Amino acid sequence: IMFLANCNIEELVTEHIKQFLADEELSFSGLKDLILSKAPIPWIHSSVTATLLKSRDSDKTEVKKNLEQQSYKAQLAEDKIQKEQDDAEALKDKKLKEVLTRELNHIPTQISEQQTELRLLHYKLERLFHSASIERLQRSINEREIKIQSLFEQEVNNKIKLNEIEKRASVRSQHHTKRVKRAQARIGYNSTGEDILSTLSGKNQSILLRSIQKQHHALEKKCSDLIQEADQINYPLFLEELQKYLNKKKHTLSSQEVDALKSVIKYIKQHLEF
Repeated sequence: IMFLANCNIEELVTEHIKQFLADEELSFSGLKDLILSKAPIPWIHSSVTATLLKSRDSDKTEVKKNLEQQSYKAQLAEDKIQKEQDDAEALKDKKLKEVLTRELNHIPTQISEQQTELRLLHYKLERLFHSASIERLQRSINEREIKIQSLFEQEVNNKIKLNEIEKRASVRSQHHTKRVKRAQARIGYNSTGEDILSTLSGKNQSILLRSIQKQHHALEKKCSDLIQEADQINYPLFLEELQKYLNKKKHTLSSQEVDALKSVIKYIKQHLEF
């Protein structure tokens, strides 16, 4: 679970004070100055501070992993969706390209056919000079010409649609390249834990980095506050524990040394200023 959020700061400082006072070789003049200092014991505040930093580091590592894992999976899912849609569009365009091309390869034949029939109609009309006979040849001619116009329009339209297919193909090819690059990054990430960012699109890297930045700043602050707290309570706790140490006799101080330290201690304790 979490360290910083679950830190009892008083219990931590106490544990570190006790560990320090486990030293049975502390000296009179050493202890005397520490009492006189009315300040955090520097050795002890250092050790509490290192513990808090390690704890902060552990928290930061953990939440980063949670957020990275969220971003990793979301991008993977996006990429699988885009792949299926690209694949489906590709199949559709493949079929369209075939029909358009099959029609295109037949249009010159149709035009030739229509033109041949149109030529015979002009020949037949020339030979009429009823009508009736004349008017219905005219209508046949008009139909042939519209048909030929339509074929020429059919041709250029199929060519445009073939071009727009090439454009959509190029886009799918680009989408694929990027997916391959992210998939390559996943090989590296899944083996070292590094380079999460190359598995994400630019927009997703952004979302990931903001969530991490917010969390890291927060934990950094929380750690600074815990250090400041531990600083505030260090000295009074040490004085309490030192008294116990001075009564337990697990130490190398003479009876006179002990009494001399108690004199300094009571001087602090009965102080008119603090």
